[PDB]
Amino acid sequence: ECDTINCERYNGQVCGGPGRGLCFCGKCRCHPGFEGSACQA
Repeated sequence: ECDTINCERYNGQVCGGPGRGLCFCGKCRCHPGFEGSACQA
């Protein structure tokens, strides 16, 4: 909705689950200490 991009799913959720990282306007605002394919690791 904000950009020509959309939540990056790491497995079965989206962005390594919001608990670790949230997907957003063409991005994903994760917390310090996360990476993975999105924000799971």
